[PDB]
Amino acid sequence: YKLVCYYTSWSQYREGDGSCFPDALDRFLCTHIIYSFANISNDHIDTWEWNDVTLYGMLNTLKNRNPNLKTLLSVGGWNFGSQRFSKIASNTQSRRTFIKSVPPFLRTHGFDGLDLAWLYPGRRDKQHFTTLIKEMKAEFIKEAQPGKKQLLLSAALSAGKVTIDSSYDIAKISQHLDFISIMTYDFHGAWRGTTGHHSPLFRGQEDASPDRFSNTDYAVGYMLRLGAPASKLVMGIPTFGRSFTLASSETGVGAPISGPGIPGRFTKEAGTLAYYEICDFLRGATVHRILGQQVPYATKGNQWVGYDDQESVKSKVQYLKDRQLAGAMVWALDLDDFQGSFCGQDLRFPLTNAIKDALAA
Amino acid sequence: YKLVCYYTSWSQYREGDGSCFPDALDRFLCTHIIYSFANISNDHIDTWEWNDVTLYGMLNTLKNRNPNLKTLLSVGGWNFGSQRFSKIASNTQSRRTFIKSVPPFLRTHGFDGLDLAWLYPGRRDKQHFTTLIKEMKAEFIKEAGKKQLLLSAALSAGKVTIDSSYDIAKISQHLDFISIMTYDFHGAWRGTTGHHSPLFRGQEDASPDRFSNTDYAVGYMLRLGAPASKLVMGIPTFGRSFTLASSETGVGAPISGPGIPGRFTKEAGTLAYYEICDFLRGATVHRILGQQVPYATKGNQWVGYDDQESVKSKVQYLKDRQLAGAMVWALDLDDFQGSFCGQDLRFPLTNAIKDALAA
Amino acid sequence: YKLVCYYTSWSQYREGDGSCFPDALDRFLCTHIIYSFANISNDHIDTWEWNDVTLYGMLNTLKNRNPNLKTLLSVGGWNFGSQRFSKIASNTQSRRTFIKSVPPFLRTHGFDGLDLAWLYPGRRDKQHFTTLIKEMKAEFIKEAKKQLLLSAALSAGKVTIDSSYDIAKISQHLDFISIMTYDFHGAWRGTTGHHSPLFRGQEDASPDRFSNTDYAVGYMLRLGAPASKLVMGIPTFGRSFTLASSETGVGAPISGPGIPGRFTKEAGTLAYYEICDFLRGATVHRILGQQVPYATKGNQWVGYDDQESVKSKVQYLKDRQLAGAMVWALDLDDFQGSFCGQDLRFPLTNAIKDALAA
Amino acid sequence: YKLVCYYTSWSQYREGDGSCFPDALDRFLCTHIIYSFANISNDHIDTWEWNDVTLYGMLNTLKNRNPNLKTLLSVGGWNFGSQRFSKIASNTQSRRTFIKSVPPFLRTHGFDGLDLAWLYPGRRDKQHFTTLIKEMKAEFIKEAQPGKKQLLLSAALSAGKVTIDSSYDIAKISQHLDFISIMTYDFHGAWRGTTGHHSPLFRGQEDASPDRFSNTDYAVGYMLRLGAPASKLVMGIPTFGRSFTLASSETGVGAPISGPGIPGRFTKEAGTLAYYEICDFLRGATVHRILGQQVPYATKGNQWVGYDDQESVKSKVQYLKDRQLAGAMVWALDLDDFQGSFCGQDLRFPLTNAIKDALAA
Ligand SMILES: *[C@@H]1O[C@H](CO)[C@@H](O[C@@H]2O[C@H](CO)[C@@H](O)[C@H](O)[C@H]2NC(C)=O)[C@H](O)[C@H]1NC(C)=O
Ligand SMILES: *[C@@H]1O[C@H](CO)[C@@H](O[C@@H]2O[C@H](CO)[C@@H](O)[C@H](O)[C@H]2NC(C)=O)[C@H](O)[C@H]1NC(C)=O
Ligand SMILES: *[C@@H]1O[C@H](CO)[C@@H](O[C@@H]2O[C@H](CO)[C@@H](O)[C@H](O)[C@H]2NC(C)=O)[C@H](O)[C@H]1NC(C)=O
Ligand SMILES: *[C@@H]1O[C@H](CO)[C@@H](O[C@@H]2O[C@H](CO)[C@@H](O)[C@H](O)[C@H]2NC(C)=O)[C@H](O)[C@H]1NC(C)=O
Repeated sequence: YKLVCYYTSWSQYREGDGSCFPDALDRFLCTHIIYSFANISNDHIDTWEWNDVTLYGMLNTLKNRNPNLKTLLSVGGWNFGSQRFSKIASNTQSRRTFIKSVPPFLRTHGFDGLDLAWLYPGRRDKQHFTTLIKEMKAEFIKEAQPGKKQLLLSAALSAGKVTIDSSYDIAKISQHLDFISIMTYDFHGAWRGTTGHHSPLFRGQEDASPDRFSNTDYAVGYMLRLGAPASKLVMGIPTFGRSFTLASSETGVGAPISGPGIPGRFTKEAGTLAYYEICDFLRGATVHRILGQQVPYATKGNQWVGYDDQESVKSKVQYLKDRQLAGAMVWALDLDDFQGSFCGQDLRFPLTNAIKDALAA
Repeated sequence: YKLVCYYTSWSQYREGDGSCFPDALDRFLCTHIIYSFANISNDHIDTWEWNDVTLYGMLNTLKNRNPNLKTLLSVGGWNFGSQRFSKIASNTQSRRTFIKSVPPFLRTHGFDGLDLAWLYPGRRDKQHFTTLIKEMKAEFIKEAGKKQLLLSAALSAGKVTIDSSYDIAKISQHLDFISIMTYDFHGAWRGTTGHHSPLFRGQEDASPDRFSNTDYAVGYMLRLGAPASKLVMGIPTFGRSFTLASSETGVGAPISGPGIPGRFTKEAGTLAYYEICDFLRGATVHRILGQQVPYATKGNQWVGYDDQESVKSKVQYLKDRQLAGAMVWALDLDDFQGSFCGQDLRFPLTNAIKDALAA
Repeated sequence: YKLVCYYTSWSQYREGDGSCFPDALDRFLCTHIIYSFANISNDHIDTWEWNDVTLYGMLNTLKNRNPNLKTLLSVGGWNFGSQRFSKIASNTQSRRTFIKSVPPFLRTHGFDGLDLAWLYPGRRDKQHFTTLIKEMKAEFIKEAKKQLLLSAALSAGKVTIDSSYDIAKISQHLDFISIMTYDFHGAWRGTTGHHSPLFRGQEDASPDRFSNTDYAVGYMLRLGAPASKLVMGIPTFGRSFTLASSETGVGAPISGPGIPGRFTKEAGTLAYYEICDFLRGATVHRILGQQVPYATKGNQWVGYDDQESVKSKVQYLKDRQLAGAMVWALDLDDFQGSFCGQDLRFPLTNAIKDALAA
Repeated sequence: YKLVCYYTSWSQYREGDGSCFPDALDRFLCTHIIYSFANISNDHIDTWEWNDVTLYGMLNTLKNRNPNLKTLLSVGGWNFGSQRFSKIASNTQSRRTFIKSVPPFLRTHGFDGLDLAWLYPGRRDKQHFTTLIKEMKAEFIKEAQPGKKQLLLSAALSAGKVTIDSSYDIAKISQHLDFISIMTYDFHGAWRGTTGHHSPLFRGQEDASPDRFSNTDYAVGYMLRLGAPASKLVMGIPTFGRSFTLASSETGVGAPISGPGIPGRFTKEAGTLAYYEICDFLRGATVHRILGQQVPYATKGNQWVGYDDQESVKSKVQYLKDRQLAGAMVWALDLDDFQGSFCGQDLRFPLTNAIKDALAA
């Protein structure tokens, strides 16, 4: 199995113990570490953060003691602009320049491949996305034709049915990608204004959800039916939680909310909490396992958070193994307790290690 | 919460330690114990087993030490005959006679209610079923300075049967409680393994419909108008077994037929919890993701059953839904002797249900 | 069948022939006419427009030639304030004051009932709304001269219904419910879609199965509303968009709301009389599974209702045995009779009236 | 557009004016006529009816005056045995023998192609079905390599979501099939105990529908979403009706029934009526058009029949043209008023002609 883990470069800026640089990562933890994100400027792949070159080096040094470890650079991301990516992919020239720029940039900076993170192509971009992937793969084959280790090509795809139907021609792109990381988290499955877990394994209570597809199981089954080979599908597992501010004494799934949860001390984004911030939150909280969904939520005062713990990530791994998938993808290393100090057991990357352990069991 | 438990009169005939008589039951276990089954001959409610009157007494004796414990007799069952029950229900005369014969027969033998177990009304019987229930409740009402006789019904949890034969919104007005039989589901693809009592659907592309599970049935009855306060969720103490046809042993694996009969229950395809505890020695147990229930497999045998862990999840579910309580099928299929499941505790599953309801 | 029709007071301000006053309304057209909207000040129902009293007068004057015509006053509206209405209804004292204030105000001004238009109660207001309606009806029974009528305009949106209304309870006390089956979010984000389809139609051409008239009516019926108390909303206006490409079908990309109408001046909306003008040189397409039309011309697209579609909607409500139809709104139909090419006033409302009687 | 029409060889046996042989067919009516069904014996495609060779000849004679008309032979059918077809398709040797036997049988008998009508592959047959289709197409390509007109390969597929999910890998088989005829009819079995139209265009009144997928629109949309190109999808339109015996004075959609309708004089099958039988039934009956489903039903006394008429097949064609599908498929020519004498208009094939005209408009 593959254990693909994302490292986000903006996590270096979090205050104090929240600051995460590549040298804080365990070189033997993942099979593939993906650095996010690279920019596309003047149609050439390029760095994003001022010190990306330094951080690329910190990341690639992990391979010194672990030859098996592969690294990839992810281009795009949420702050890129779906519109701007679209412009680059639809223009014959821009697309060629972009593709031509990638292999030298990866060889020059020590990466083993590229991860495409166009988040997300819209209706009107389905064929351009397919074309971009086919051409990018063709370039990697050409670059390596004279005996080199061929560069890997992956893509982070939405797990949302609406986006999959409008933007991806799954059977076609699957033939060219080395693997697909399906982003099975950040689901918007709760009725507007109510609590709901953002990464349930299954739909759960039948009459309590807006739809049948805002869950991991549905998304995975859908992509498999559309033609993604199980051997190329890597299932996303989050290390973060999605939070809400409760509007009443009700605390179950579907309880009324007044908005996103209070921002965490380190991540500072209303509605999200890193696993290490959740560990702090859990002191004084009550944890409840959602019966039909195989995942927990915790609640304390007027706050409620749906997240994943060691027990739930092991269940998600059991699921992906039962389905013979390629492995797990983790978003993200800097959101797991990478310091090993917040979740009272003195062990770094508790969630990611739980996933690694389950894949090996 | 109500903890409604069924006792089956034909369990007495079971070999050795399998034999179960009402005196072997724990008087403080359930809130309601239901005796199954009564017959209908010449349109009058009548005993089924030769020694039925003897068993009725053993059962009600349990009430001497427990003031609160309640008992009911269940008329119908799988061997009664839907064909027969229909004729009795449809026919105006036969219906009045039957109804009339009920209160007396109960009082005499000392029961506190009637449980209708018509399995199951056909499409042409939906109205007859509603009338029978309304009129039966009527006769119970026109009788008190005593305690009013309770009226309950055991209903299919199967969507097709519910749609074709029950007028839920109407019959629920008159029933004191509905016991939904959320087990013995036939949700697996034909010729394959599947759990007969999953709490949820589980993997979406691994079953034909999303209807064959406890959650769907409970939600559908609440959707059809059944008040939560009158709904008691069925939890089985038995497992449903199969004979595997290949090396595959997961959910959905091919089968050649029902599992080998249990040493005591001797019914291919079914195993009492105490027989499962024996089967578990040397077996591999897997908890089904999303369904919240276990299956065990050993050699060419495979069985989907309920254990302390799963009945507790089922109780947690019913309490979150604010249902009336739990129904157990059946006391005689739990480890009532207390000596088969290595703990040396009688009624391990029913007790687990009792403790979870109180939790 | 009831034919409940809204008249909006702000329509008096529209320019030229768009100006609409109660005295422009045909007194035999509707069975009930609701005046929108009244305010609530210092916890007492009160007037909104500076000339409301004069307008109340013109309305009720319609009852002279037609004795069986009823009129109601709607309180609330979109400009009222969901939070405000909440403050009033969730405080025992304010609630009592408001309810007490209602009967006399209605009697004094010639109204036969009150229409509650709290748009809309939030999740924390479901019980409060039920209590407000129950106590308001009790006051009406107590005060009864013909008992005053109490109706309510309810959202047709599943989420709002689930969060805001205890349908079984409030429907026992209301004389009728007008379900607002229009202004649905009938389109995938950033694309065209009809705002008032009768059925869902092509399943992949609309975001969900709830945003249509049929779903909302079946839902309210399932939740306990007696069919005999449910009045189905039919719009006489259209919802428009500005196209972003050469595609013009349902689901085509848009860049924003449609160009405002000359008279209604509201981006994204068009009165039927404005649409009749728009139709000259336009192409009309009947949406197959939705039983309603859209028209397109140049970079504009509008989903609306016409005589054929309002007649299908009436056929549907009659088949469902509903209490009747609600029309929003008289001032948006061609009340002048001059814009649609056949010198006949209220073409749409008259089409509904004819369908109800047929 | 394509107008694919089925001729069933058992219709020759119907009493009197119901007997239909290929020489009663209009050579200019359809673009493709499919003869149903051929057998597979000793693993070789073979005839089924005693006089099939004669009837093949009558059918192909129709191309004499119409060079554009194509004919295909359908193998399988309801009386074949899905398990028998499965044994053939799963065994390597049996499969090869069958595939090898097809081109020579088609050339010898004057057919332009083969229609696969395995009704239906089981859960364990999905991959075997894909392989059968791929190898068959490969044999057709090989047979024509030396410059011949390549033989056509089509498949009649279930429109039932449950069957599609268990039996077909849509994305893959649609790559090798020249066209797919989706059997969008026979959606409301009498087992449900209520009246329901068997071929509605849309779901319609939501609370009157058993589910979301038993309608033409869902099945078409679903196959498109699963990867079948619109240009290879031919939508089935029935010329027959599905009938029921009413159990009460209620006659609308969802009314209680006691079972299938009384058999027609010529088709002699409870629950089905050919369009020419429906025309006789309509005298004295009341026709109701189902608002949200765009199709009619007729009722008279204790009988109720859901069917298609000139107005509804016209709407179905409008629908398929709007979706840019390849065309329409008609089941079946012998069930339309082929004599032209039952529907009081003196014109043959009224329903098939209304479809032809709508496709051309
Ligand atoms: C990523 O690359 C794009 C280049 O396309 C950068 O965007 C430009 O930024 C400059 C400086 O503010 C602007 O003047 C241009 O208008 C931008 N171009 C476009 C087309 O938007 C962007 O700043 C880069 N991001 C980073 C962090 O390097
Ligand atoms: C339940 O009652 C039925 C009917 O009263 C009993 O069935 C009858 O059995 C006798 C034999 O003892 C047959 O001759 C009759 O034909 C049966 N009646 C019919 C027509 O069904 C049945 O035996 C009773 N069950 C018990 C054992 O209590
Ligand atoms: C409806 O009634 C409210 C009173 O609740 C009016 O709002 C008041 O407006 C005045 C000045 O315009 C303010 O000084 C008050 O504070 C407002 N009341 C509050 C606290 O909400 C509103 O203007 C009335 N609407 C109309 C058009 O008459
Ligand atoms: C279609 O071909 C099958 C061959 O498999 C025929 O089935 C055989 O029928 C004979 C009777 O003539 C039986 O003795 C065999 O046992 C059957 N074989 C199998 C494998 O089923 C069938 O008769 C043919 N049908 C027609 C109408 O020609």
